[PDB]
Amino acid sequence: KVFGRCELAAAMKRHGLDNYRGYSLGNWVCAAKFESNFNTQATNRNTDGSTDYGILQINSRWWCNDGRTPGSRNLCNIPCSALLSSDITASVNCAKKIVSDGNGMNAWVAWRNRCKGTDVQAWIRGCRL
Ligand SMILES: [Cl-]
Ligand SMILES: [Cl-]
Ligand SMILES: [Cl-]
Ligand code: NA
Repeated sequence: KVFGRCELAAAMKRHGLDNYRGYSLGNWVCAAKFESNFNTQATNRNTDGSTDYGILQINSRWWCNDGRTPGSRNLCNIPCSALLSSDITASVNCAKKIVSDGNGMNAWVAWRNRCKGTDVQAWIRGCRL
């Protein structure tokens, strides 16, 4: 599923990401835009053989099991395929664990390089929330 901007904002808000660990909703929408272009089915292979999955591009090296990343962990205790569902519950719940692990949203390279320090509120502007 390819989400609309305000559509995703609403879903993220309902699932409790607004101001989660101090990150306003605009940050999460901005991250999703540049990580996946709002596409739940997005995948990208990394150099070390790991793969990033879903609307927030969560990495199989640490966070989920795809059965082809030897020596990796599964800290969200889920199959990576679950991160590709039209239902973003699994991605959000796993994202909550990631952002809590000490490094905040710097875990998402696209957020650091394209969202951090910008007017992120613009990403939920006009949305009925
Ligand atoms: Cl915001
Ligand atoms: Cl594996
Ligand atoms: Cl933080
Ligand atoms: Na893994």
